[PDB]
Amino acid sequence: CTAITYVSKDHYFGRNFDYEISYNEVVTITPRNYKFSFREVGNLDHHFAIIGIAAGIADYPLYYDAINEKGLGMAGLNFSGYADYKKIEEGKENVSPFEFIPWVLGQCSTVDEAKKLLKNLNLVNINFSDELPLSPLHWLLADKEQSIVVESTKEGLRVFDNPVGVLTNNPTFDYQLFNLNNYRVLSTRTPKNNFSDQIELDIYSRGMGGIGLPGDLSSVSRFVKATFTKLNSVSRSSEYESISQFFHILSSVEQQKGLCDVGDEKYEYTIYSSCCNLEKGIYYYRTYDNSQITAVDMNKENLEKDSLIVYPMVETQQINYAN
Amino acid sequence: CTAITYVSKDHYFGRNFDYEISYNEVVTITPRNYKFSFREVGNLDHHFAIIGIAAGIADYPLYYDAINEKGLGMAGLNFSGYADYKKIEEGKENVSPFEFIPWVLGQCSTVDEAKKLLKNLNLVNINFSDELPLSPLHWLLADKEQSIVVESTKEGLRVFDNPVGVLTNNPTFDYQLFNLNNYRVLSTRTPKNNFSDQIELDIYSRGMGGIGLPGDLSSVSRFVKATFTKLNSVSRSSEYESISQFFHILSSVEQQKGLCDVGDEKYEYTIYSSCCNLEKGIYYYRTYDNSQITAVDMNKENLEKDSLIVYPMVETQQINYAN
Amino acid sequence: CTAITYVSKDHYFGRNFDYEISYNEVVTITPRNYKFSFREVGNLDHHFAIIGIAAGIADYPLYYDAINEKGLGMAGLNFSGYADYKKIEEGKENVSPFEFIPWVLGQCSTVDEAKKLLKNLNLVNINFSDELPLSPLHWLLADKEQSIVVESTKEGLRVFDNPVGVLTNNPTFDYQLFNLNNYRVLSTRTPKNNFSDQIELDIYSRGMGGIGLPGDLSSVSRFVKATFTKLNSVSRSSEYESISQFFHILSSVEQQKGLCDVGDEKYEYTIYSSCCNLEKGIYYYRTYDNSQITAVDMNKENLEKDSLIVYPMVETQQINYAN
Amino acid sequence: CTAITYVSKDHYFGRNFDYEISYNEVVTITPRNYKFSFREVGNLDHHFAIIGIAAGIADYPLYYDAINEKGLGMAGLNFSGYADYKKIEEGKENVSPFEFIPWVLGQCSTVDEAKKLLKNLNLVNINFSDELPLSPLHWLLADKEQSIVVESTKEGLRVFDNPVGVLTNNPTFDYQLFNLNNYRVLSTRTPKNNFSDQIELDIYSRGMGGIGLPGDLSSVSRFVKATFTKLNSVSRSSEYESISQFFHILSSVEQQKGLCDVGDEKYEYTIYSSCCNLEKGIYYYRTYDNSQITAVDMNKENLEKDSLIVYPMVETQQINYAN
Repeated sequence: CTAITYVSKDHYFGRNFDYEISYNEVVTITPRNYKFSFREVGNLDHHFAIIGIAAGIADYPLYYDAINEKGLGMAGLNFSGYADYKKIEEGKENVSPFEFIPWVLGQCSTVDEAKKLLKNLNLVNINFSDELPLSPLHWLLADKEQSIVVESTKEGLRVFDNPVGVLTNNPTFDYQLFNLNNYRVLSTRTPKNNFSDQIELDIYSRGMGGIGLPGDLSSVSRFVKATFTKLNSVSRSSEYESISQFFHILSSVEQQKGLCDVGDEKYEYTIYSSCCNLEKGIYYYRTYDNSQITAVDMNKENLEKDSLIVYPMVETQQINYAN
Repeated sequence: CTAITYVSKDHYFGRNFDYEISYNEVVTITPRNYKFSFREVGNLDHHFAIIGIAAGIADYPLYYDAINEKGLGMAGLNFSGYADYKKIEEGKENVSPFEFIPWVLGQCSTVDEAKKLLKNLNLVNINFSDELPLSPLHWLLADKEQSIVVESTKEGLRVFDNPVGVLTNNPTFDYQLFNLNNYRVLSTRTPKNNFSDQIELDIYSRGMGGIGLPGDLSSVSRFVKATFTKLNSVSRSSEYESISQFFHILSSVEQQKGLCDVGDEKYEYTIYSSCCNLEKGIYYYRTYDNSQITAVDMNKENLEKDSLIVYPMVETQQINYAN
Repeated sequence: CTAITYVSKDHYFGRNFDYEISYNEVVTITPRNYKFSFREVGNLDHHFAIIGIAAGIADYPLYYDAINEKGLGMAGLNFSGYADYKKIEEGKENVSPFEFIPWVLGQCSTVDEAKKLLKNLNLVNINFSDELPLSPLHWLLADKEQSIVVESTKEGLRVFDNPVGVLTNNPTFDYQLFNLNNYRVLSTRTPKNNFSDQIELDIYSRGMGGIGLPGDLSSVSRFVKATFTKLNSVSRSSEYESISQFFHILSSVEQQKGLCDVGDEKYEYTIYSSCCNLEKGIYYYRTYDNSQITAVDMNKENLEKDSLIVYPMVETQQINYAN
Repeated sequence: CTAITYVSKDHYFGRNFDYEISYNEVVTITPRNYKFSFREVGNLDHHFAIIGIAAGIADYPLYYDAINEKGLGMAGLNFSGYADYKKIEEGKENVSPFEFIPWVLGQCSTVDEAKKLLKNLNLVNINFSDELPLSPLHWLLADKEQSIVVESTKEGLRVFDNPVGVLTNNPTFDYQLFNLNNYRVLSTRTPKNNFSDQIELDIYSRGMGGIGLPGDLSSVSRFVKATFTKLNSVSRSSEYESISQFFHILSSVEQQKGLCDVGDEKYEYTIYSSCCNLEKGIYYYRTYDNSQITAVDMNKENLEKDSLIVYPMVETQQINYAN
């Protein structure tokens, strides 16, 4: 999994969802008056509207990622073997990971508001049902000003400021940030010959400033490549050019089918990529077998409704036959 | 630039066209009776029909890459500082690099036929009575059985069998193949802990078998990454799943705008990606700011015409607004 | 700096001391009745004898590394920006870093004993003198059974089991161990072609299993290279062969003069390398300009003395002129 | 195998000899009137004196490397699968690879003189005996002005100017030089943060400018590391400081025993390292288990003799017991 933020006049938030198999992912808009019931904290009968992509092997919006109508986004990413969820703890806001995106996005308009809410959070090991046990996750949250990372591990709950607006999978975020220090010399420009002033070395290709950038599909390597690609990206400050660049950033760390054999005949691959415009409440996505970008605009729905609005994803290639 | 072949059930051929600017690329179908005139070899008044992307700035089809109606494809890729074109030589077939795609694809139905035609080729330093735009190039050719690489350098003309169906930019192809030896251990599966049997090392991420794969945008790194990605790709044999995988393979080595700063506020980036179905005569492409796949089928045109059939490329983002 | 352990029938402990300036280093044997006075904990009037290399100032043994007569070793290595020393704390054993090697090695015969002593250590920010402020350091300790690492940072005092018997400089030891996970595939044997079963890749050199091993002189890269080299070393279980292999392991991560420019035309380089036999109480060393190994055997001295026994180091190249 | 040149005030030439076993290497001085008999070219009854290390399995001086009394040096390095020796060719100087060092060093005082002699060379496939078939080799030659590389492959005989004064094993020398282009950015100084101006990246270690330098024991990685370590080396002009730096350079690419398992409980490892002073006719060496430098000075022998002067190598550890 890879989640990023990117700004090009509007603030975009989105992710590659990387997994072995596709479980009826759908675009779900949760309107303001869809009541959220929580297992161990108070209910939210009226809250901010949310749009995201959800699993939807249930009626409840089981989001993988989403944004709300105020421009706060949140994404859960795989954190296998590092995630640690806790016993109910008296005096904390005991929230299950499956409730966590609704809990935050329902009531917070900004990352700063989320940080205050996270001060008393305890992420509890309460399954949605015995049918649907918890995934091991960590989270990226982002608004139009900043992003943070939330990690609940055996050591406890940590909330990090994210200076690069990227998250992937394991290990913990402090390690991910640290490892970037090893890549300081990488450049978008022609590297100087520091190797020796006594010999001529030839620039036989463009792009040589990036040599050392890792290209494998592992978590830490994707973190470095996404970060370098994100921070050095350029694009016009127009919607279509901006989201194009965003999906190019996510493409740079997508996982092609066949390359990550997880055993059986199974491969981890990038099932979908999303790009959310935080200002405009638009969720864009592409899927592995549909390269055309599809847009769902939360503001075209009636956000005072009580009922989930669910759209299927376009998963087959939409080709322009030009003749 | 990156060109590849990939077989599912059909045989596909195509490329990333990487450059600093998009300037009037078009899809040009050259019908059978559009006369090809050549400066130093005999004319081809009647020939195989061809479909490709060309530089729209000439009245003649100046192809970057193309396929013919018999399933033979050819692509010219940048080879700056390596390409060497020659004086007219008595007894050779003297063909300019700008004539070379029409020369081959006009009259050859297979790669084996092209090898025979290439036996007395001399690639000559001509554009008639002026000095030289002539781009420094080398070529990938491919049919439904095989691919080869054609390089004219200061050492002479070499035609290589291509065991991996990939080409990029500099250096020479024997070096590109040789360099693959350094990557033999890379795997799609979980790597064994060979480092030491005395310590426990954790598989904290999927994809770790690929560690060592280079992820910078230089020519040799893109050759390695495209090759590893192509050879380990998997897809269903359906047209749509096949071309999807094809464009994924090309995406793995695309150049995102901003990452290769060539000076003057310019960047080398992937202006378009093509995928051609050799069996069906269909040219598919995506452009940097249009993620939707566009298809142009040569067999829908009148191939007995005398005149070029030219389609502009769709270069603005084609979004499916689903609500 | 790099410190290691290595076993080849005897248990060896030692280090490269890497720095831009020598502080007049000597071999110092501290006998059993040289009284150790401590600033904030009880004195050790009678203790285990110790041999090591110390900064040559003739009033207290300021050890860089040392071993005692019971086979326990300890080394201080640079930890700049990471080391944090503390205020005096009531209820702790408040020991200055300059006292720390005498404190441990004076009274502990094993690493397990040192772990018990460290349980209530607080490493306090008390200078030897105003003329010689504390260095930022961390420590490796090793006996004939195991090794540990001791790190006092802004988060607190941590004592790690060291499963590889290696330490270098920054960052913290948990990151150093974790990073080894990225190197699991590295092998001393011929790597298999996992890259693709469809092409032939040639083993054109020996040693190709190690591709990926980093060769720069930075802390993390030396940690990885030293660890791989140490764990995969072989040697006869005879003294001369064993210590030869030891010095080969240290040579693999030594810093050549000219390669680490630290600014004022000063260079960080490996001033000396040591190898101590824990069973025999022998301190062997080589120096940057003296490749011959020199041996100082603590057991040849009178260990009941009151006074430091100091040997100057052999620093000039000792050549065998054979004709 | 690795051979280098290095200049301080004197010009030095030497090599690591890397192989699976040590069997009777000796230092052999060939005096001026030891007759060299050649299989297919004229004899050299009187020639320059030569000192080097040879295989001590024949009466004939089978040199691995050597220098002559005029300051020309030559080394044969393993080139397995690349070396190609030829049939006897009329009108060439047909010289066997076992004769080649004597042939050159016997009659040439400079590299320019060797280039002239090599114009008509044909390296022929004539074994020393059927018991001892030819090794696949290539050669480095060096005088007090320059060095060159000699490679006889299936493509023919090539003589390259060597701008870096380094050679290892496979592949061909043009590739080795080319590959150095990939390392241009490596520096002995602190690298700038070019990765992104928007984030702070910490220089947590010295020596970070070398990151990317390969540290495995394979031929191409050793070439790069040796070249970087040689060109950026510094030392005082004294003989002893000069040869120490030289042996430090060679140490940086030595092969530790255990790390290159070639099967059968055998390892490729650095059996000896040499350093020759070209001006003074002194052959210095160290062996895997003898870290002390040993020196054999050709000018202390009677160079008018007829007979080989042979010194066994010191191969057991020479320790200075200071106590």
